[PDB]
Order: sequence, then C-alpha cells, then structure tokens
Amino acid sequence: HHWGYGKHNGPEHWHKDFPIAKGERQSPVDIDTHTAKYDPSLKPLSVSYDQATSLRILNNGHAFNVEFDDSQDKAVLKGGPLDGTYRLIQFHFHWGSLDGQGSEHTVDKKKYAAELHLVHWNTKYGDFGKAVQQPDGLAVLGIFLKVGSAKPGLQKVVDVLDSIKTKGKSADFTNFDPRGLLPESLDYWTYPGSLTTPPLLECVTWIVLKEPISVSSEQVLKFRKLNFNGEGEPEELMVDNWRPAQPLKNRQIKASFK
Ligand SMILES: COc1cc2c(cc1OC)[C@@H](C)N(S(N)(=O)=O)CC2
Ligand SMILES: COc1cc2c(cc1OC)[C@H](C)N(S(N)(=O)=O)CC2
Ligand SMILES: [Zn+2]
Repeated sequence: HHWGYGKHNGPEHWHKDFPIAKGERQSPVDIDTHTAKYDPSLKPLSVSYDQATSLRILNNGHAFNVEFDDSQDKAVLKGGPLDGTYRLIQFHFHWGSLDGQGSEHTVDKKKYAAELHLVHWNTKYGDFGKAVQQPDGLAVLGIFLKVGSAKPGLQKVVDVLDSIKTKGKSADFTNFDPRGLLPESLDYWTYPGSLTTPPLLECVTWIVLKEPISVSSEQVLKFRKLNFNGEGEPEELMVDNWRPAQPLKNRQIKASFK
C-alpha cells in the first residue's frame, strides 16, 4: 500500500507519490572527504542537552522514534552553520541487515552499520509542522554507528525494544539522556538537504559528525529484531530502513575541521 523499504515500495518508487524525491537538495549524500572544504566562517557547534525530557518511544512501521517534550526551550542545537536556535523533537536510527550497510550518508562511499538522526526544528517557526515548510526549518545531527565496543548510553533504548516490536506500539520512555549517544568529538560536515523519508521536504541543514560511535553487535542485533509489520501480521524484520545516497547536484559540503 504505502511507502517503505521493500522492492515494491522502496526508495526507487518514492518519486511517484513524492516527486521532490528527484529534487535539487535531496538527502542523504556521499561525503567525499577530499572535496569537502574547511570553512573558517563556521561558528562553534553547541549541543545543549542537559534539560532534555524524553517522553515515549514509538515503532512507526519504518523505524523507532524516541520523542521529546519540545514545548519549552530545553534541549537545543545552535552554532556551527546554524542561525538561531533549534529544538530537539525526536531521534531515530537507520540500520542494516548486515554490519556492512545501514547508514544513509556515506563517507568516501563507506557505509556504516547504522546512523542516528537527532531531529531539531528552528524555533523561529513556532513548531515542527511549520518548520518543515521552510528551507532552514530543521537541523538534523547525524551520527554514524560502527560495530565494536558497546555504547552504554544506548542500552536503555535497546532494552525497551522488546516492548515495541511491531508497528503502532509505543512505550513510556522518560528520563533518557541523549548525551550518552554522542561521540567525543563534534567535528562535522554540513550541507543543505532534505528529510530522508517521505515527504522528502527540502528543509534540513544537515550536520554529520565525523567521529562514529561504537555499538556492540548485540545492540544492533536487537534493532534487527524489530518488525515493520503490525501485531498479528506475518513477520517482516525491520532491517535496511535506509535511503541510499542521492545526487549532490549544486551543493558543497563544508567541514568544520582542518
Ligand atoms: C499495493 O499498494 C502499493 C501502494 C504503493 C506502493 C506500492 C504498493 O504495492 C507494491 C508504492 C510504490 N508507493 S510509493 N509512496 O511511491 O512508494 C506508495 C503506494
Ligand atoms: C515520523 O516521525 C519522524 C520521522 C522522521 C523525522 C522526524 C520525525 O518526527 C519529527 C526526520 C525528519 N527524519 S530524517 N531521516 O531525519 O530526515 C525522517 C523520519
Ligand atoms: Zn532519519
């Protein structure tokens, strides 16, 4: 019926319902590290998550979303390429069926096992639905995951997944601190792009950290036990929920580091 990640409804089909799929600023993209240019005009990046208030985790049939109370100026992203203040609304991941794929952005064509997206909206537009209608409406902080050592700050997420196995299920998810998902370094690449799922709106300033976080094989295996289907339907494992790299077109990727 609707869009997803399969042969018959996956990324290569999305353009029929969402023609912007073939637009001028689509995401993700390949980050060619040799062509990205250091930009001295970039101000320092500010990730201020100390007062973040998580609420709930939801399996939406595409990924799982950890949702935050964004009714107050709490968890915010500022600086870097951004003008003004962007408020955290949710995070989610994209991942693969195997450790050699899963990320949406690639780095010199390298695919990581997964990619975390911390989604923020520009407070100048008042709320998320108005923000996605603007070219500078969203800022998505993207963080690569590689398989190696466990990420202790991820385990609370992993352990709730059994309770939201299928599409439409949610669970209370309070007091989760997203600071535990960040790598040491805030070095990043940035470029103007889009949502990577329908409606594919061209409203995102992408900020993709250079340093991946490490998660354990067991952690990512638990992601792959989720289901795309609803309860009581035949099992379709939630794997390979990533859009591949799209044409860069008339864009430059800027680096925050020399
Ligand atoms: C049977 O019903 C289907 C409905 C749709 C699709 C596939 C289906 O079966 C394969 C995909 C191709 N489009 S979309 N949004 O362009 O990916 C959504 C509508
Ligand atoms: C349905 O809930 C959401 C899903 C998605 C996003 C935000 C959501 O709630 C705010 C953002 C925009 N991503 S992405 N991959 O960072 O571009 C697409 C998927
Ligand atoms: Zn995403």
